[PDB]
Amino acid sequence: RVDVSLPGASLFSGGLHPITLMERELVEIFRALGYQAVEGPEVESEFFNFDALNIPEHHPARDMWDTFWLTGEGFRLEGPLGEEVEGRLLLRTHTSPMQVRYMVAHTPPFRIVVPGRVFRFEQTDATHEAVFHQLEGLVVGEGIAMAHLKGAIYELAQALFGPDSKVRFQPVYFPFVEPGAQFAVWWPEGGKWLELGGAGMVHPKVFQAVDAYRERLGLPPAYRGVTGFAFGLGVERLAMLRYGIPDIRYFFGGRLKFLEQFKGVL
Amino acid sequence: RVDVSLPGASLFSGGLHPITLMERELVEIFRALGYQAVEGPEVESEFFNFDALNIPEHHPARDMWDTFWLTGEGFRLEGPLGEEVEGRLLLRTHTSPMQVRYMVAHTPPFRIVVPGRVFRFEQTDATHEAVFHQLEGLVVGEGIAMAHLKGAIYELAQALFGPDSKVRFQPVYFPFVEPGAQFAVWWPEGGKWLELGGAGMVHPKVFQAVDAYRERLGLPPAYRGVTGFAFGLGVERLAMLRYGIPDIRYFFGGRLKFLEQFKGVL
Ligand SMILES: N[C@@H](Cc1ccc(Cl)cc1)C(=O)O
Ligand SMILES: N[C@@H](Cc1ccc(Cl)cc1)C(=O)O
Repeated sequence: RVDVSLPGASLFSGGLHPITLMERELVEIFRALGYQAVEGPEVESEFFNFDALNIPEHHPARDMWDTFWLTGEGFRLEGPLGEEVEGRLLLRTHTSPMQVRYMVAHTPPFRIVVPGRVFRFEQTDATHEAVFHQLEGLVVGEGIAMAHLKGAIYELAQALFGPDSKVRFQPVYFPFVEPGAQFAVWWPEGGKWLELGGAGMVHPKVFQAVDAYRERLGLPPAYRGVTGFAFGLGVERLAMLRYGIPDIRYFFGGRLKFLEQFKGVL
Repeated sequence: RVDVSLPGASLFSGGLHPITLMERELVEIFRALGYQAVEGPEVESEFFNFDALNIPEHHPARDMWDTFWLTGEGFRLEGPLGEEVEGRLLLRTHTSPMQVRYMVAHTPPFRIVVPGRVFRFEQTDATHEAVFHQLEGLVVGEGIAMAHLKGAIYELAQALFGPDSKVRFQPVYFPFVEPGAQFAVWWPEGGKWLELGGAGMVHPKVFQAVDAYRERLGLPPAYRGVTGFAFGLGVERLAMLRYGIPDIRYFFGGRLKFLEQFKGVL
């Protein structure tokens, strides 16, 4: 005889962070489309974070990213081909620099998605962080057109919001793409357009930067006769909409009563 | 003071079965190519396992599968659209019947991969089982050609054996495909051609079977103007080659000293 309705050994039950779940789902969505996930370093060179992406200093466009500038020596920032690069250190303001690193280290055609923690000097409120996550996308190859960028996002939406979802593209500006664009997806439930991220056809100058850096490293040009599209989307804003989180500050808050709430989710 | 090199609480450490790992890897390989995994029932109707696939009785081709015939009443075998079908019960001799079930329940274009336990009345030796696993593939859609079947397998190989791998196709016979084929992949390490599975362009009569069954269920024809390819490969033979298992009988042997050996693997 035993009271079988009696509690059992208190073995701990784990869980994954909301961002991990969201990032995972996103990565799966694109894996099904032939994209592979790779990461980049959080501490970057001004060259990779800005210059290589067609974003020079004193440029009005560089104001789109409030940079955290770093200092200190003894630190070894390593480049794409493992080599020891230089440049003013800073915390990457977006995952974009990674599409330059990847391109100098591989050859087209290819599909990549790169998730990552990004940093920006900004005031932390209920829907704004200085430390958040993005998910970049980059598909390069001969004959790649903007019709493909639009199809990718269409697929992203369907996968994220169902058959009654739909995408919308509006021209927007980014120094690393041309044509450039911002896209929104239709959220049937909340019944409204969510501005998800920006995108566009990789910029001529970005390809040139890649090949120039390649030469300097002894590699042969690989992006002379190919085109490609890239995109980037904020993760928290989407995780919040999706998991119904009211305050973006929770993610990095570390509160268990909060985190524990996502054990179930997948 | 504590002897920190002293054993800790003996919390149990789990593990996954070799077939699960192999099946998983296979499913991932194809997910990246846009395939989605679905399953079918182990107990089947002669109609789905044979007739629907262009394999009639007393046919010399039906001898390619030694069937386990079942008996007993009260059992409810459910069809594709959840309805209660009939026919002589048997243990499926391959996963193929599932490509008929899926097709009457959905519309093209699409990509599916269906893993599954199959049964065949055969003598169990070191490299032969009566109970094993297959992985079917079926890609239907307007304009689908044999050039695509060949590309899929090419991708399968690369993903399974590296850049120095290569595929080979030879004409072979199957009542449910035409052209029909058998394919082998080059295994650089062991340096030899491994005959992996059969494939081919879905047979006209299979599409007709699907649409006929659809009508009988009130659904409209969906496979009149589309073509498609399918393939099927034995899982154990591949898991063995891959994990270096000497005896196929181990998988269903249930021996822990055996299973425990795969905890690490992924
Ligand atoms: N990473 C950019 C978003 C982006 C725009 C365009 C492209 Cl093509 C890719 C990403 C940002 O931080 O605003
Ligand atoms: N399922 C078949 C193998 C197969 C052959 C051809 C195709 Cl198209 C698909 C699968 C068998 O059990 O032998």
